[PDB]
Amino acid sequence: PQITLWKRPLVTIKIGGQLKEALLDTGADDTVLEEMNLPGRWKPKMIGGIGGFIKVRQYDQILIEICGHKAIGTVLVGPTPVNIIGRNLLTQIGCTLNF
Amino acid sequence: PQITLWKRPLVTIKIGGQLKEALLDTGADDTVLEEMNLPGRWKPKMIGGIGGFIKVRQYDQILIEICGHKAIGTVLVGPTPVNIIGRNLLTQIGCTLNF
Ligand SMILES: CC[C@H](C)CN(C[C@@H](O)[C@H](Cc1ccccc1)NC(=O)O[C@H]1CO[C@H]2OCC[C@H]21)S(=O)(=O)c1ccc(N)cc1
Repeated sequence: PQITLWKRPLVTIKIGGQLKEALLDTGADDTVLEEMNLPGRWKPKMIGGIGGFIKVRQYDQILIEICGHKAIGTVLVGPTPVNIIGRNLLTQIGCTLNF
Repeated sequence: PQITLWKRPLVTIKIGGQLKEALLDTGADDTVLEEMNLPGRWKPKMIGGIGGFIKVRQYDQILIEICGHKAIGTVLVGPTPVNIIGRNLLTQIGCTLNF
């Protein structure tokens, strides 16, 4: 679809068999989701945003469907203010900016 | 044009007579620029993201040119690590997400 930006570009995602709402965030290199349980191994990492750095759990090769489009990639889980879909997954679903 | 998301969507902007590089960020509600000495009145504001909040100065009806596309609206100024074009101005240049 074509998404205009007069509202937050929020979409429904499916991860770990659970539905959630997430923000399509072209300013995020990485995808960061709010606290949740995901199966499989994980490793501790740090990520920085506008206000500083947070501790997150890095999950690799995670299946995640974004607005009907499938992706498999890295998902960081931690105390982010909102679920954000970053470029590592936006590229997989063929997402571009157009003006 | 069309911008893919393999790399950060950085473009040249013109503000206050200065050329800068800024991120086209669908995840940012409002434009926030690195510290600069704009004239005029302003109002304090705090904006939150990953890591917490930063204090910024809100200027209204600031003219910005983004890739030859003119816009005018709110520009926040503060200690952001990156210049960020937010939705408040991305709408004014006709920018959409497409996949
Ligand atoms: C609450 C939604 C989202 C987190 C808001 N952010 C925009 C977002 O695009 C930032 C914009 C941003 C980019 C780079 C440094 C700091 C902020 N990106 C970001 O935090 O991404 C992180 C996850 O991937 C990594 O790549 C970038 C940092 C990591 S923000 O910077 O904090 C922001 C909040 C309010 C306004 N008006 C303008 C910007």
